[PDB]
Amino acid sequence: STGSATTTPIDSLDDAYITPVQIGTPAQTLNLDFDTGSSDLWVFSSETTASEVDGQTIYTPSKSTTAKLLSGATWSISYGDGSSSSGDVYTDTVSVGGLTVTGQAVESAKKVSSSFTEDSTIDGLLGLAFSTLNTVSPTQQKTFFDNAKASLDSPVFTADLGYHAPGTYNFGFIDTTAYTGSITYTAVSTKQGFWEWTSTGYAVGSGTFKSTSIDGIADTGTTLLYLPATVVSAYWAQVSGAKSSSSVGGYVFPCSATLPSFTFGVGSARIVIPGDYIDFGPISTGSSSCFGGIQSSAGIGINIFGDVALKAAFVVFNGATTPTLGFASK
Repeated sequence: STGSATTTPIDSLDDAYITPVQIGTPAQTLNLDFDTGSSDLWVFSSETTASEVDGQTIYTPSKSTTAKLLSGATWSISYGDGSSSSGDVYTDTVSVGGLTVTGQAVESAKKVSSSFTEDSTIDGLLGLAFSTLNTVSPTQQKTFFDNAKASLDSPVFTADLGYHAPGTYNFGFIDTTAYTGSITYTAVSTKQGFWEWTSTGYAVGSGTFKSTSIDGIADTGTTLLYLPATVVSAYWAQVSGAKSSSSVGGYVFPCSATLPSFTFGVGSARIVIPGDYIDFGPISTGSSSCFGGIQSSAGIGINIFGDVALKAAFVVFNGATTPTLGFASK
């Protein structure tokens, strides 16, 4: 089998991407944030504290003839950005772009933190990291990809995120028309439960390539590119007036600037992030200080190849017996 679904930016800055997901019988369609940095499929629901729902579409398990309470199971998760959610668990039928899994764990939120409530466009998350990170207790549950894998034509999914435009998540096949040149594959460590790999270096604009190993995660659920402070300083030094602001929480730059590109290495291959991808707009409405899309990972404890990086590439998440990652230009 295969599946194919369009993923759409939630706003004009590409702050995140939503993909429609069918849950239950009859189908209840929710728009979920596909997150290769976590491993829980959770949704706003009929059980969510009423004051914590503000415009989201909810899953109502009592209206699904295929929903079954997973007795005794609870979940609770906290994300790198400080947000969190928790609740109980059902199993139900879940389909993405024509690909169907029966008996998928659907984690129903009883509580969500403020940033989720405040974002009316995201109805929940669909985790695509390794199932070892799944938070369900006392019986850990599998991700949608893990449940689907054996049935897929090839044990892979691909992320093709757009810049200020829709893109595609495919399951079970590689669309050879969606990229240019060849796909360069690189090793993955699953020891922390992430799609963790090592970039071979970087360049700033038309500058010379610096060969250096940068360990990090391919994370569709993180907006920006978080890299070591040395790398980030070298980038922003090429933008007149750019500076790190403690009060804002990162590098800012004059909105009047033209940003240079940023290149990252994948083996001997190179992915170029155009400068415009690195502009995240005014820090507050009407400001002429703009927020940068490349930020320091210092104090996160890990480098993160988030959407800013991933959207410049066609990315293969290869779930073969030994997982690997593939990157192509597009």
